[PDB]
Amino acid sequence: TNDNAPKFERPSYEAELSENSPIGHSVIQVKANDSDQGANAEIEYTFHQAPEVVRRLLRLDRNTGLITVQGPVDREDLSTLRFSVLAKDRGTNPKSARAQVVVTVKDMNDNAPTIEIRGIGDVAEETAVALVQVSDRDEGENAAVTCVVAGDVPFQLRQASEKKKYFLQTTTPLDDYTIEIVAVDSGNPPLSSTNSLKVQ
Ligand SMILES: [Ca+2]
Ligand SMILES: [Ca+2]
Ligand SMILES: [Ca+2]
Ligand SMILES: [Ca+2]
Repeated sequence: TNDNAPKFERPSYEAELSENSPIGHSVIQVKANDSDQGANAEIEYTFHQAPEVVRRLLRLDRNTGLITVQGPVDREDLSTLRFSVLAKDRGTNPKSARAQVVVTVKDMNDNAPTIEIRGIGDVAEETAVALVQVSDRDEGENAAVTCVVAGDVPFQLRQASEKKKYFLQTTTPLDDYTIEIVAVDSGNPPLSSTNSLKVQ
């Protein structure tokens, strides 16, 4: 008869996993142990109680305790996957044991900075003429954006001090102009977008 509980090799498991990992990719391996012999020591791993998301993104091998990728991890959609692995042997009285598991989703530079523009209408030098707002959905460096007017044109950007906002203003006056704004991450590889604009 079934004398022992299964026992995880660790009460709790931490893990890092970069978003957009390929399907099939190994995430982590869990192991439990039964001092017993026979079926009374034959462990199945299962997480039927795990959140829909976890079950949607991850596959847990019933026999080995290998968690591998089966869906699209988006750090931008969900940044941490926390759940619990159940291990029970095959006694007819099947003694169980439970280990909790945390996967922190690592950021990838998968998001090009976005730049939204609205106008304000001799004209004075240093005069604000548009509102430019810039935002990158990524994290840290991958969202450290650099924004500049492409060309040689008598306009430049100036920050509304410390979603980043900027005044597109005047560098000298006169008395009509197309103006291209350029945005670039400080992540590797960096991504980039532009937005044209006709002064009004
Ligand atoms: Ca047992
Ligand atoms: Ca993403
Ligand atoms: Ca990202
Ligand atoms: Ca980015």
